[PDB]
Formats: sequence, C-alpha cells, structure tokens
Amino acid sequence: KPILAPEPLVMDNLDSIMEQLNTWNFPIFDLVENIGRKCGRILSQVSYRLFEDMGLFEAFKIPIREFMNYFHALEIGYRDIPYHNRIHATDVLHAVWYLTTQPIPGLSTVGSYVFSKTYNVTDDKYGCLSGNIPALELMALYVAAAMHDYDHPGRTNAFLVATSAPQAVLYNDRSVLENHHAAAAWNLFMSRPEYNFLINLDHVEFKHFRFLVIEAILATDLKKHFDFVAKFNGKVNDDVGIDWTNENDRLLVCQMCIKLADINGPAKCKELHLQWTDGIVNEFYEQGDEEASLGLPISPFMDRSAPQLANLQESFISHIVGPLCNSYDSAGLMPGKWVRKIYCQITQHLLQNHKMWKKVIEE
Amino acid sequence: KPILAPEPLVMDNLDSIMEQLNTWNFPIFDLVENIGRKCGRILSQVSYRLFEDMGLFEAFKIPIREFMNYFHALEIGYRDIPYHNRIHATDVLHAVWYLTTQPIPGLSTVIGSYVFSKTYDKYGCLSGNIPALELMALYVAAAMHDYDHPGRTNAFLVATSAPQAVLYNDRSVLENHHAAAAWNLFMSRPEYNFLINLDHVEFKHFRFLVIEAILATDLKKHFDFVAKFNGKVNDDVGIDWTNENDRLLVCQMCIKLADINGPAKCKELHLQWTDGIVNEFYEQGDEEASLGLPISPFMDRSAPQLANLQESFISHIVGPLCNSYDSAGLMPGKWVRKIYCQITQHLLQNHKMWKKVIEEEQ
Ligand SMILES: [Mg+2]
Ligand SMILES: [Mg+2]
Ligand SMILES: [Mn+2]
Ligand SMILES: [Mn+2]
Repeated sequence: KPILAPEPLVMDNLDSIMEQLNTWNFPIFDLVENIGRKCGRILSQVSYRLFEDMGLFEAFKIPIREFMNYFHALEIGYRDIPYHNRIHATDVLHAVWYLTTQPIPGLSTVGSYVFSKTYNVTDDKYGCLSGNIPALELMALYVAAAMHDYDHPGRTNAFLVATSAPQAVLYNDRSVLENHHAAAAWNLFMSRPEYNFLINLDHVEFKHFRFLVIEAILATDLKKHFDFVAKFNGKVNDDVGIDWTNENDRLLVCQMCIKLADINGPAKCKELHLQWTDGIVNEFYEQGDEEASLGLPISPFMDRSAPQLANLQESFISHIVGPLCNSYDSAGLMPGKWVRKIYCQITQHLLQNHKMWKKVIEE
Repeated sequence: KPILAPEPLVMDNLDSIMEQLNTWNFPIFDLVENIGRKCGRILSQVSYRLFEDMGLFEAFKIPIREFMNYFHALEIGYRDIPYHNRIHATDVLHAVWYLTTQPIPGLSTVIGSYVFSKTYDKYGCLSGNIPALELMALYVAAAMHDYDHPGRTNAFLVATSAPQAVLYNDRSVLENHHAAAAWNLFMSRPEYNFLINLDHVEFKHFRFLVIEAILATDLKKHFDFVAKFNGKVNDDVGIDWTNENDRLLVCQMCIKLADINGPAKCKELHLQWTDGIVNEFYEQGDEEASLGLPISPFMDRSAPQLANLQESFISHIVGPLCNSYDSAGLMPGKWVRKIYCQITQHLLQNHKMWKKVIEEEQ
C-alpha cells in the first residue's frame, strides 16, 4: 500500500554526474537521461546527495530509509506533465541548495549551523547563507523546494478559478495550487510511519518546521511576487538592514531564496534555459487545448498554432525575474567571485538571455 | 439527492414573533421554541423575511423556491452542537441586517443599485452607502459563515493535526471550510441556484465578497482588522463610500461585530449564549483530556470560569471592536449633542455584571 523507496536506496551509477551538483548550470537533463525518463527517482537521488553534503542526516538523526521512502512517494506524485514535474522540483531544490551554500562575496557569517562539503574558500571575504540561517530553517527550505509543486495538474491558478475547478472551490480561489501542493505533500507525509524522517525533531521543532515549510511553499504564488519584493527591498534599505538574529528577517530571506530558485531558468546558461522554455510552453499548450475545448478564449502564450516564446520570456524577465534578481543582488546575497570587482554568473546569464529574447523579437 | 425546502415555503403563525425582527434584542430563543427545537427551519424562515424586507427578491430576480431550497440545505448542514449551530447563524444574519438597516446618527448618504428596509437629515443607514449586491453578499456570508462547524476551535484542529487543519495548512482552518463547504453545497445542484439572474461578472464578484466576509470572522485576524479600520478612519479623508475597498472593510467589520454580538445584547440573551459557548467548550475539554492533552483555559467542566472567560472576551475582543466601529460613527443610535447607543450600553452593563461575579469569586 505505501510507496517505498526502490532496491539499494542509493543508485551507485550516478557518481560522475552527481559530483557536478556544485555548479550553477548543473546538467540536469543529462541526469534525466542517465537515470531514465520517468524512472521516477531523480528527486529522491538528488535529495539524498544534498542532505549528505550538508550533514543533515547526522544533524537531525534522520533515518535514511524513511527519508528515501518519503521522497520517492513525493516524486511519484509529481505528474507526467511537461514542466511542473519531478525534474523541475529537483531543479528548484538544487537552486536553493546552491544559493544557500555557495560563496557570497562580502557576506559576514556566524553548532546550530551546517555547511556544504563543497565550501572551499578560506578567504574572510566570502560567506554563505548556511552560516547565517540555522540548520532547521535551511532543512525546511530544502524540503519546501522538493514539495513545492507536488501534484501540479498542469493548469494555472487562473484557469482553475475561471473554470470553478473543485480545487479552486476548496481553497476559496486563494493560492489554489500552492495550498494544494503543501497540503497534499503534508497529508502524504503524515499518512504512513514509513515516511517519518522527522521522528527525532521534538514537538516544538516539528511544529516550527511545518510552519516554515508552508510559508516557503505559499511564497511561490506569483500573485504575491510584488509584495515580497517590496517588503524585502524595504528591509534591506531601512535603518539596520537584514538582521540575521531576527527570525522574521531570516524567513523573508528564505522566501526570496525559494522564489529565485523557482524562477531560476532565465538565469541559467542558454542551453538549459531554452530546454526549460520548451517544457513551459508545451504545458501551456495543453491548457490552451482545454480552454478551446471548454469554449473559453485561449490564454496569452498558450496557443500552439500561434507560439510566442520570445514575448513570453522577454516579458517574464522584464517584469518578474529581473526585478527579483536586482533586489536579491542589491541585498548582497548573490553567489559570485571576487575578480576588486565582483563577477556574478547568475546575473550575467540573466542579462545574456534577456538580450537573446530581445533580438528574437527584433527580427 | 437534493435537500428541498419543506411544505408551504413560508411558515404562517410566526407573525407575532417575526414582527419583532426590527429590535436589537430580538427574542431568538422564543422563535426557536415557536418553530420547534431542531425543526431545522429557523435560518431559512428568518432569511426569507429579511430578504423580503429589503426587496432583494425583486432587486435580483431571485426565485423563492431555489432560495428556500438552498437556505434549508444550508441550515440542515449546521450541526446539533451547543453554540455554532443554525440558531447562531440566524442570530448573526439578524445582527448584520440590523446594523445595515437601522438609523445611524449623523451618517451621511453617499452622493449603483441600493436597497432599503421597509422599516427605514440627521440619520442615515449603511444600506444607503453599500450597494445592494455587496449588502446581499454580506447577508449570505452571515448565513453560511459557520456552516458544518465541528464544535472545536482552530487551535484544537491544528494541535491535533486534524484532516481539515492539514488540508488548509493551519490557516483559518474552520473559516476556509465554512466558505468552501457552503459554496460546494450551492454549486452541487441546480435546485439551489437562487443567483441565476446575476451575470457572470456579478456572480464572480459576489463570490469574492462572500468569501472575504466569511474569512474575516477568524479571530486570529481580529487585531489586524481593527488596526486597519482604525487606520482608515483616522487617515486623510476617513471612510470613502465610493471606494470599493473601504466598503469591503466596513462589511468585514459589520460581520465581525454581528458574529460576537452576544455580550452587547440584553442580559437574558447574553447569558443564554454564554451557556451555549461554554457547553461547546466543555465537549472540547473532554476530548482534550481523552487525548492526553492539557485542558484548554475555560474548557474544563469540573472547573468552570464563565466570568473570567466573558470578562476577558469583552475587555480584549468585543470592547475594542465596538470602540473602533463607534469611532467610525457607524453604531446605530439615537440623538439625545450626545448620542444614546443601546449596543454599547448593553456591553457596559454585561461587563460590569461579570466583574461583580469575579469580585465575589474572590
Ligand atoms: Mg508552483
Ligand atoms: Mg466561526
Ligand atoms: Mn515551481
Ligand atoms: Mn460565528
């Protein structure tokens, strides 16, 4: 009855690709091909490596069997849809891990904290978020990333609301998908003792952990995007700036992190970004087909007979991703390298991809 | 499948009690006894009278059969529990109707379709300032706002990881459920479609307003609403009746006051509601004990603390809400210039009563 983790828990044939997790442009589609498309193991295998990298299994005395059981059940419940699938979830988890573990130039760091085995810079002039965000909160962020699109139907909130879908009625039209992802992932977790990887958290810790997970998942609703960005910019630019000893400031940083991780695509290398773009529109077209079937007008960018890739991505960058990156970068939280100047791979890719789409539009 | 409204849709022989709807201390428990306890008709019968009083049937071409079918289905889905039952829903509907239709001293009329009570310079009423569609949303919200309440608090559902708490991610667990279950009920059958003559835009807006009103009844958000309202009252210009967001906030404050009206009623009514509230709490206390949890404050039948419960509820929740609402100039009242406000007078009297009980208990 329970979905259990397969075979030997850890797949041994993935070592050369898994070693490359510590790069921003992780070749996730190579990992997909290496594991097999619809093998249904990518999320659990990556989650294991990242938790091991951070020493989170030891930190919270996490039983590995139950961890693998849960993450396998979770990944199986991501649908076989073109974008909001277990590969995207894995991508978002990798991105939050990267953003929280990799060197950030000029960040001061503060036991209750974990650090990546990949963290090699001995220079005072770098820090990382995992030096400032307690391990319990970091683990909540990582678990949130893994569960944040669970059981996505391949339709937007707007479609669910407009069609009075049962889920939209159930959630009173408020963050319909994001509520469902959190609630269905938590229901799954609670359903079986074979999934209880959090058994060694005390009651207070567990309740706090759950709260943090929910807050992070719910922050992925883009209806709230401008409010988060405005609030963060406010905190950065007030009298003291970000206060790492303040739990509310730390939550806001975690929310900005999962937000950036969710929409990381246009800040990846061209090859990755173009592959993800294909997934996004292919999912949209299935929605467009259903809209037509229901006699509704086809939503912008969702008409397979009239594709608008460049307009979609150019406007997504200009309106959503660009301002979020600028805000996060202004706070001094982007990974980068001293060269002193700073070289920031992430913002460089975003600029390059924005230029690319603009040029497509021009032609 | 569908629950349909009984017999002749409107019960005759209730006329003498129904004529008293236009008083604040409406004798609702006499109405209960007159209709019959667990007749399961009180909410639909009162709903009919108030919609008729406002001419809402004509205003929105509402078919009476479908209206009665829906409101009867709705009332049947309120459980037989001591407080959050169909009698409380009826009470809250009556209170929102009273607050929106009765004379308010010095309230100006906005310079939309509006409706007025058949019961209606120096006075105004809210129904003169809030469009009929929005008023109707508020009334429907009041009727559905505790639908299928299980007789346990949000905090209990959250602490016990109840399926509803998991479903709603611990956020306004009951209130989300009331709205969602009442709307699901509505949509389930064509026999319930009393809003058939609203156009699509109107319907979607109506649904939004109903949800916003029901969700506003979560007391976790109490101080946020009060602070926001006090902000709007005391800013540049005050309440702007032509502003849809200001109007929504007023409607939310209205349903909030209506929900917790009990301590602002005459002693007889307040004491009867108090008995219901604690009896429902004690069932929760019994279950807490059964589950090996500590018994929540005020929920221990072996050690009742009615006076401490109600004194603190008035001082911390009802009192500040009334003060905020009164500061906005929205309380029904009479010119004596000074104003005489029955509602705040009752609240003062009940507060004094509980304080005296506490004094004798020490
Ligand atoms: Mg999502
Ligand atoms: Mg309630
Ligand atoms: Mn996502
Ligand atoms: Mn209520």
